[PDB]
Amino acid sequence: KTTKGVQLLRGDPKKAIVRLSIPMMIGMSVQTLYNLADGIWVSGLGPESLAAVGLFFPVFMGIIALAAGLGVGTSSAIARRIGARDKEGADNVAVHSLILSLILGVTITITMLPAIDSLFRSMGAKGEAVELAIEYARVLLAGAFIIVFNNVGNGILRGEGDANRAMLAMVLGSGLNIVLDPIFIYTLGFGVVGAAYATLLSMVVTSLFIAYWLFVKRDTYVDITLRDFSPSREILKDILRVGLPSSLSQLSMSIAMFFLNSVAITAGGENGVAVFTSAWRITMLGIVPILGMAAATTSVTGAAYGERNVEKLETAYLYAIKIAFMIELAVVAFIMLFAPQVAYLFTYIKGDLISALRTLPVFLVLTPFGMMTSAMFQGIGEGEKSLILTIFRTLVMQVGFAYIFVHYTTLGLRGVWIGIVIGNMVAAIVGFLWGRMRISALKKTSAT
Repeated sequence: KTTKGVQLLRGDPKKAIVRLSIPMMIGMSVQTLYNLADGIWVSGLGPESLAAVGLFFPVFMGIIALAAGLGVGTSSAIARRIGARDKEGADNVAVHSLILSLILGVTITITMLPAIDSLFRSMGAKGEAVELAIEYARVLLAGAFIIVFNNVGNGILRGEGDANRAMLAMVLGSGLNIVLDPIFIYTLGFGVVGAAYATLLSMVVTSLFIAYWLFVKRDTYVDITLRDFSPSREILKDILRVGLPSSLSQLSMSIAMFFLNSVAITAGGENGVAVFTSAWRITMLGIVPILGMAAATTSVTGAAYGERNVEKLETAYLYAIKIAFMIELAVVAFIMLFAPQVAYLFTYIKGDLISALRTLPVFLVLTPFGMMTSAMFQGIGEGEKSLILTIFRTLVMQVGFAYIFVHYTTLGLRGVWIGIVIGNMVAAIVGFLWGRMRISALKKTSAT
């Protein structure tokens, strides 16, 4: 008893990684565009309304981080079981994750709703700015469960190679919102709150497609039942050992971003911040083609770990590095060459931005070596290693090397670029060296 997705995981790893890359990426990224579309749609109401939608953005990404954290812990745990032919173990991870989604989502709602007012005022919102932002935040915080269920049900689909279905449901919600937004905001006059209800409604639609697949159609590989449900401490530890370190990695990067922005103010000021902001978003676009491949790699290395197949696993992740490396060489060449054209497009602080695009994106050619190693760590079930590596990349060597450059050096805001490049390049080398050690150990365990 199998499916098209299950055969994919148990088949050639290269075929699986390449086939999964696109839907993996899209099915895990379109969610980010809710806040973007809501903000653009309400801008016709004035800069006040645009600012209210955007104040919620880091709160919103934090919830995604936790939802998506549980998602990968779930997906990577199912993938291993399918590779292991542990049918009952996979059915069990899926039910455990669904109960966790209800617990985590509701806990988020009842913890944020009373806290959201104090949180906004700490950012700097005062008076009416808090009021309009809260009108928006209140709707979505009370739908936090929906966001978590979507990311976990999809983690179940991606756990068995069914990325297309996970991608579909997300795309339908993300697109409905673009159409729904102006109807609620303007045609019905619900304003900023209208944008929030349009986002909440679109997310529910995503829920209903996923729920139909899991609970009504049930054409999935795994079976979802509460019949003879016995809670498993060993299953919790398997999910959480990837999921929680995944959320914390996301936290570590946000903290890193905060300290890095502080240095770019010091250098600095509003101008250095505008430049750092523009350059960092471009360089992040340059990683976009590589994100999905690192997500497939986790599912594929996972299936090979469950099969106890150490060659299939090694072949899978080394191949992902290989493909990712060739792609990033083109990306940085594109940025190196066409920098003044790209600088112009994103400033349509110009010459300072050109100088930043010819420095910053250079670490991208080493990124895959540390990124795919980290994805492999998650595949074997060892998220804490990916977490450690992440902290080392961001809180120690990224922040630490930029602070010294700007406080002990003459480079100015440029020291922030150099510190990030060096910080990222060194970590990729250490991580990749670490992954090789981990590989050699797995080859010995498998022999003995």
